[PDB]
Parts: sequence; C-alpha cells; structure tokens
Amino acid sequence: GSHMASTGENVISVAELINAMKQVKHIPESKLTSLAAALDENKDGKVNIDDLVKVIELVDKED
Ligand SMILES: [Ca+2]
Repeated sequence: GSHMASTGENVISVAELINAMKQVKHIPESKLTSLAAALDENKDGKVNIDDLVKVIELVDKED
C-alpha cells in the first residue's frame, strides 16, 4: 500500500513525465513511458515525483 514516495514528495503523471523528459531531454520515449509505468506502482497513470528523483539518484550510482 503506502510504500512509494514516503518522503512526502509530490506526484506527476506518467504522460506528463514522459512529455517533460521528451521536451527537456531527447531520450527514447519508449524508456520514458516504460520507466514511468514501472514507477507507477498502481499502474494508474500517475507517478510520484519522488520516484523520478530516486530513480535518478539510483541511476546516478556508478558501478
Ligand atoms: Ca500511481
């Protein structure tokens, strides 16, 4: 249930997230929508902004 964005952070939608990254970046939208839908725990079309920041923080980690 209540597990994601427990930081108390805002929420954006999948389409707006893909759109934002589609216009503020030029990465393959396939990944954009897939990642948003993967972060979309409820599969509702809405994704926590926390998820974006945490996924970037996690992707930021070099290996
Ligand atoms: Ca959701």
